[PDB]
Amino acid sequence: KKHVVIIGGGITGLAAAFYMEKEIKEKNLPLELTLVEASPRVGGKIQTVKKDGYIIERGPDSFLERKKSAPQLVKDLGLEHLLVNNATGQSYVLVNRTLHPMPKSGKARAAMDFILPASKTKDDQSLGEFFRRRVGDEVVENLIEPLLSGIYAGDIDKLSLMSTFPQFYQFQTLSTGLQTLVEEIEKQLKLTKVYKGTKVTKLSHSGSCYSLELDNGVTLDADSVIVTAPHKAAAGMLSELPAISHLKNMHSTSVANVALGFPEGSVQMEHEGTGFVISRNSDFAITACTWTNKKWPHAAPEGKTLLRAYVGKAGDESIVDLSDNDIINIVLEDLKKVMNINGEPEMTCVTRWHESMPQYHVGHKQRIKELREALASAYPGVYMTGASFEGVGIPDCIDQGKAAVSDALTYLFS
Ligand SMILES: Cc1cc2nc3c(=O)[nH]c(=O)nc-3n(C[C@H](O)[C@H](O)[C@H](O)COP(=O)(O)OP(=O)(O)OC[C@H]3O[C@@H](n4cnc5c(N)ncnc54)[C@H](O)[C@@H]3O)c2cc1C
Ligand SMILES: O=C(O)c1cc(Oc2ccc(C(F)(F)F)cc2Cl)ccc1[N+](=O)[O-]
Repeated sequence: KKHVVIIGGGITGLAAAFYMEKEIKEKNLPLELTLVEASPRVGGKIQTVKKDGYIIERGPDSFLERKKSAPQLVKDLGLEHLLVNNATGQSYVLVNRTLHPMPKSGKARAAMDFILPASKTKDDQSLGEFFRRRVGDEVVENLIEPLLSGIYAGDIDKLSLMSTFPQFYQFQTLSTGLQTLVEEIEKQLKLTKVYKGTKVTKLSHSGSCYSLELDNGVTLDADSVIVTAPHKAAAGMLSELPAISHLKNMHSTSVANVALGFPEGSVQMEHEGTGFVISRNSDFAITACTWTNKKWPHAAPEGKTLLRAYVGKAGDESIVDLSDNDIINIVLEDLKKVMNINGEPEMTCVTRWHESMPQYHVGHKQRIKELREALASAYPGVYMTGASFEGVGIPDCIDQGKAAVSDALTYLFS
């Protein structure tokens, strides 16, 4: 009876754990699997807290619906009876002192192919280099750059074209809170020995088995290992492997998320839409601001207005250290500059993410390939995936974990 240990209890490890069991009980494989999680809870980046009839997503808000792996899991986990799409609306981009809106199918699918031709060279390059090469700087700075930074929390002059938009070579959630998706999995796991509050500190080789040194001192044995912990932790369990250097040299920008609850002192700004992002040249502290209510009404109790502001950006990310006070102050200080805030926030929830935004820079795919290959020839049966490899989005993480299950089995049986 072969053993497989999954390291990391976020969505990737959980996804791997869930589809691993589904496989062990459909081919009746002599496999016994266990999952180790460092923190006392499972779900990692996915955290949903409730306060005063509110539902605030400290981190992962929702997920792209077109990515099957995500809603698909929801079904298998039996939870479609909670899926709620986002309530569309207009968005804006605060340039200097003005809320401009985005511009006004077939004409769009074609305007893009004209504006953004496919890549000439086959060498990786930065998103900034790619755009700046075919559109004016002003455009990149005031429109493209603000958006991209908003969904990668990175520096576009560093981010890889190949790893973020390989194609150059509408959202769902759970009315109960994304965190339920995580809890639902933990409960439906039967053959998996889920150990929390324990961290793997070293990956090694015994005789015919792999040896996993734990926090406490216990040592587990395994024939196959799926590592889903973030680049820093992972690179630590295999510091000797030369290619692991790619993993430990990665960067994860720090960012802050601030939820705000208002009875009505909100008094809409000039315009009225889902939210907006701030352009580089704008000397603002906040990065973006979304009206949670408008998009996800089920978040805030009727009569209440729930806002969400993001802070911290690649480069100047020191704002994440200041106290809730300093943050919640800086947010309103800036927030008030484009809307009237009569009164004070009834509810306030700050939440920091120190190095939680994995950054894929130019050459990311090549380096990841080398690592996979190095691991294939020196550590057969060991696999590393997750937001640090190919895709930070929840859907992407789910299959990365699915692919891991696939590989591990092939190696073990097939
Ligand atoms: C603030 C924030 C907002 C986000 N918003 C969105 C969004 O709106 N939409 C979207 O699609 N994505 C969003 N994301 C991204 C998404 O949450 C991640 O891509 C995804 O959760 C990564 O999952 P993972 O399982 O690979 O890793 P993680 O969730 O990081 O989990 C890895 C696990 O490894 C454990 N671990 C680490 N070291 C050890 C050790 N030594 N031993 C045992 N366990 C260990 C950790 O405790 C952790 O639970 C957001 C992320 C953040 C931080
Ligand atoms: O950086 C992320 O982890 C993160 C990814 C998202 O996933 C997408 C964002 C934008 C798009 C786009 F641009 F194609 F619409 C697709 C996806 Cl899957 C959304 C939001 C965030 N975020 O940090 O706020």
